[PDB]
Amino acid sequence: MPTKQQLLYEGKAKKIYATDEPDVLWVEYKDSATAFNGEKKATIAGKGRLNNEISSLLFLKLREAGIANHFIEKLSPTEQLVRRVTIIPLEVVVRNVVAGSLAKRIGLEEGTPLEAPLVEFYYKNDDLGDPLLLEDHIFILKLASREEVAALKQAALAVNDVLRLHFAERNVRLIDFKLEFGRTADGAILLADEISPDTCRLWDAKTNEKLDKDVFRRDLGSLTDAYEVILQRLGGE
Amino acid sequence: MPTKQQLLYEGKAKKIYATDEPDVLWVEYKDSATAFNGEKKATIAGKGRLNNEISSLLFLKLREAGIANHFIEKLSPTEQLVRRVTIIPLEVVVRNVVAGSLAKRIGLEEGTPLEAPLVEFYYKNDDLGDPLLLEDHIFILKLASREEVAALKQAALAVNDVLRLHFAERNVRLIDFKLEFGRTADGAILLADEISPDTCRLWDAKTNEKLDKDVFRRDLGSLTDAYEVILQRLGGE
Ligand SMILES: Nc1ncnc2c1ncn2[C@@H]1O[C@H](COP(=O)(O)OP(=O)(O)O)[C@@H](O)[C@H]1O
Ligand SMILES: Nc1ncnc2c1ncn2[C@@H]1O[C@H](COP(=O)(O)OP(=O)(O)O)[C@@H](O)[C@H]1O
Ligand SMILES: [Mg+2]
Ligand SMILES: [Mg+2]
Repeated sequence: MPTKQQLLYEGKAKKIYATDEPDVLWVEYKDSATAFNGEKKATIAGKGRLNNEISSLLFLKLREAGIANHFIEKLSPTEQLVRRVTIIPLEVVVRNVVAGSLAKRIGLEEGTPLEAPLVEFYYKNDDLGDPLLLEDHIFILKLASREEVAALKQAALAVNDVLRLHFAERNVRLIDFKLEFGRTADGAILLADEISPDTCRLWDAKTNEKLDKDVFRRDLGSLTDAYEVILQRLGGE
Repeated sequence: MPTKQQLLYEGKAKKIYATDEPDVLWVEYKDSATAFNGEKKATIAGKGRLNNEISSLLFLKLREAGIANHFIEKLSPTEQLVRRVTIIPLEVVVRNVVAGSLAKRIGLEEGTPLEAPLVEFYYKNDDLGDPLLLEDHIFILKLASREEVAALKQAALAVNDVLRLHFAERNVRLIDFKLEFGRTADGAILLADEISPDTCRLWDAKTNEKLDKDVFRRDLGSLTDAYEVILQRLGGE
């Protein structure tokens, strides 16, 4: 029962519309794919639906698990309603295994194990290439307080506990993932954006087949065929 | 470690080979589909793998739940090892909802509910069209004793309890299914044969989409695409 109103913002993957309710937003997932800081792009038919549906499922699982988030309800195969927040410009990354950009940064082979989950912070500024930030840099930038950063790390690790187990029970290894959080008018914080194969590195527990955006980044095959596997492992739409 | 030996029997869906172990059989699932008492047939690439993998998963779930069965271990994407039994010539059917042949028999629309699961016995004799049998007919034929029939009913309902729930947790409605049981040398009975979309009627809980052999019977689309959904809902191979 909102209704989609004027467009407020259009990013690389989704369109953000305002609704008749001031603190409710209408999110539309596009059938667009991007990689390598936007250097690689393409239209992927059906991608928006897959990510909207998967994101819906994962946020609902988080809600059931007691993890605060902005997801309100799914609206269509490609759209969903969420709580409006003012995003803290940080990409909060959790890595359970060494892979992707981290593997490249330290020169280690993907799959290298970690003693415990690693939390990394990246500046959400595409013009700057979303550079890695030391926590001290966050305070220099005044992006968040020391207590907020500590809370974000705790929140991200809580998300990891829930999702890592959820995926493992479904024969999927949650290698790493990226989260975004936002502030409410009263200063409260809620997990926001998206949680999908675009934002999570997922390997099949048996074959180690890649079922995430790496499929597009490295041209490993059909991106939607891979994402469909995840959707069904999660129980379907 | 048994090794595949001579072919003992080839049915309409699988090939049964003997192994170096007298009480162990080697089952190979074929890429063939049949319907309407063998009146409709076709080769379906990949079907054998899907049924072998799904059957493996379901028998393993049954084993975990404490339900005795002949499944030993999966051998390849299309083959599996099982305990040899002498099959009781009965197709034990459990129906949770009215559909398929039952809907046709009583002239009711598919989907009509039942107060409790219904157990039906069919004579496993394709030359006779696998006719429905009253329990009294079973005794006339001397196929099984009254105590065995009672035990088979209990066993089938126990399988329904476990599988109905397992599928429901994965957004799949187990509409009905057919089982086969066999006797060991000492008179013990084990659930045998197969448990797959070929032998189970499965509807998606949300869309009621048919994800079983009805897809082939009624030409509703790709049979393997439908079966793949079930495989992934169950956690993948
Ligand atoms: N609940 C929310 N309230 C306000 N902004 C949000 C919320 N969740 C996500 N966003 C923002 O909406 C955008 C999502 O689109 P994309 O993810 O397509 O944008 P980018 O392309 O990330 O800017 C991001 O800028 C993200 O920070
Ligand atoms: N564990 C088992 N031991 C011996 N026979 C079995 C066992 N499980 C199934 N069978 C039989 O093997 C055959 C399976 O192939 P299909 O299912 O292709 O045969 P039909 O085509 O049903 O005879 C059936 O006749 C079935 O009754
Ligand atoms: Mg984004
Ligand atoms: Mg058979």
